[PDB]
Amino acid sequence: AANDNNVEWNGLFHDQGPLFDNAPEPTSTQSVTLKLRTFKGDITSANIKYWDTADNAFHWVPMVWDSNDPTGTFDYWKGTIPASPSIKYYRFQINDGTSTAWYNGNGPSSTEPNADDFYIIPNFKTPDWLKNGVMYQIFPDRFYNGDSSNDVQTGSYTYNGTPTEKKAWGSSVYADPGYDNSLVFFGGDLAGIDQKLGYIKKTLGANILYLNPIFKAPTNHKYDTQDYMAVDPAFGDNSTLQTLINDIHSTANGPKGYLILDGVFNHTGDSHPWFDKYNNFSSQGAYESQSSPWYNYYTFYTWPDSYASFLGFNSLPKLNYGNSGSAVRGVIYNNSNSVAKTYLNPPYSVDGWRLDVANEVDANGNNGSDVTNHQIWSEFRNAVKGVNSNAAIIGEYWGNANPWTAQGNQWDAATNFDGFTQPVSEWITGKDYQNNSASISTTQFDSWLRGTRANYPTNVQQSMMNFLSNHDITRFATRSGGDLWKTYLALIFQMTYVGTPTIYYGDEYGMQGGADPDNRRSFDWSQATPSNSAVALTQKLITIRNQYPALRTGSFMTLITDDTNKIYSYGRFDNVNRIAVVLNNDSVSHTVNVPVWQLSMPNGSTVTDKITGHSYTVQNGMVTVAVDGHYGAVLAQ
Ligand SMILES: [Ca+2]
Ligand SMILES: [Ca+2]
Ligand SMILES: [Ca+2]
Repeated sequence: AANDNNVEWNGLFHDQGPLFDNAPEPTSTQSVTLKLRTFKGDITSANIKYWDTADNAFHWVPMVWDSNDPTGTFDYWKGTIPASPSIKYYRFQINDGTSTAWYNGNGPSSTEPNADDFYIIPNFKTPDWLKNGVMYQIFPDRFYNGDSSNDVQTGSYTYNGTPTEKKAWGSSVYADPGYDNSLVFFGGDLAGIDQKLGYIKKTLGANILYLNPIFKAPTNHKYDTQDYMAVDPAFGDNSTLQTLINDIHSTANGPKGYLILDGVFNHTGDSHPWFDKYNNFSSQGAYESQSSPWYNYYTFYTWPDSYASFLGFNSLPKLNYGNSGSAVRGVIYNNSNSVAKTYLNPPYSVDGWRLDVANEVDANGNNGSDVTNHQIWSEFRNAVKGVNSNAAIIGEYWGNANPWTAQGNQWDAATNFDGFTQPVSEWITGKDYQNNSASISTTQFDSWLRGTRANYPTNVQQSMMNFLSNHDITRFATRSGGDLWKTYLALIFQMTYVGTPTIYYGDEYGMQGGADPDNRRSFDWSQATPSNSAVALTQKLITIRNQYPALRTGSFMTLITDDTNKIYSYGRFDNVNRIAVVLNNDSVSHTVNVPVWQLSMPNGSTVTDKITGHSYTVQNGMVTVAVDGHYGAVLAQ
């Protein structure tokens, strides 16, 4: 490069990883020093342009040359945004004589962008264990039956007229005639999770457990809460939960573990005593009496039979959050004995909440995504973080969750349907996550990923819950048509991408399943061994991620987007390590010249492919690696 009236886009880089930003989670008193990479000698001037929410105006910080990289290929220019409490957004203007380029969260642009600026959110922290962890999601009825004495039997009880049905382990999940899919039980429980912690924490190596709902409720899914303050008897009692938590937290059985519970706060079940539609309690619920102590916890259009409910399901009456200081806000999060605080305080001390349909939570029967919804989650954050600043808050939302994350006042992160599950599904399987036809190329995949990362502050990106499948979509292995190699590829991407890798129980061995309820099959402990190739790969990949901070909190740089050969390569890198991931999404093998010079891997240095164990030497800026179809290499130094 030279001063030639031309900014060379391929040399440009910035993100908020360690090489480029000295304070990615600054306080009010920490200034933010930013570095912008260019090719050596490429430019004449560069400027940081930042919007300051303190004065609703743009501010200009000229950059200065700072240094070269060790290979002598690049310059770094630097400038500092001053310390203050205010949220700020920034982009770069980059000039080489008569050539100008702009650069922000969406990368380079010839014209000045008006969206996707980088974020500075003073005093906003997401928990570092969440950024650095690997999560395992368990739907508790279907994982392991550690105690047969608590099992729901066929006809143990009835709910809204229908008796319960028990199934043998391994059998089909669908309800036989006279029964209901929501009242089918296999007997999985908290004792079972506890007894299989070795598998989770050592055989795989995941350090975060996320459970679907575990509180008293009549269904197998337990989103229709009857008692938030009791573990459902089928799963155990509150002492069983305490034991499970102690064993998760223990460092004597593997790494220190964390537990995230499913917080179902938009609605209760119709059998909750506050509502009590079937008269299961001597108290008078809102359905039973307009003088009920809890009458104003719900919203009636025509009392008693027409009320606000989740997706119009009469079994899920919607909670009325009212105004600040309301009794409902009290019982859910403000009170010390609230649902949220009870489990965060001793003697439970759980590590976070996954917020079910969190966008819907509101007052007056409204459907959220509004001022009141956001106010509620701001209060919720204060409540949660006041008890435990390292308790995680992850909201369920299927789109761009910017409105609940990018002011640093609400969630730490969200369920990454839009930025992970969907684009991974369409790239690898040619299906959307509901198993309908929707395919994207590699260039499209890369673009989709970048634009969705740019929706979020960096700490939030790093804390996103990144799952291949979950309890509300079709299984990845069904979308893949049973091709185990498509799972291998998906796992390698998952374990080296930005955000918390989250394994939906059984995805690590290739479990199949269509729509709900078929995405909740029981777990096979024989198929759950290193003899299954996907399980062995998962263990290896978790070990790799845990070895390299660059994979969890490093920069992300696209290296190759090859639509001909279906090769995607990207780098993860920080001050210590440089890692080039090379993915082959074709059905045939390809030999790839990986441009590791882009990560400043020096000529003559070596990398190891952590997938196979083979070593390679860097020559003329390149590493040449052969990659099987639907597979990948993780070239680390
Ligand atoms: Ca130039
Ligand atoms: Ca059981
Ligand atoms: Ca009653």
